[PDB]
Amino acid sequence: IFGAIAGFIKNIW
Repeated sequence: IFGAIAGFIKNIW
């Protein structure tokens, strides 16, 4: 599960 960081970082920002 590597990418949810950019998914939540982009979804949040």
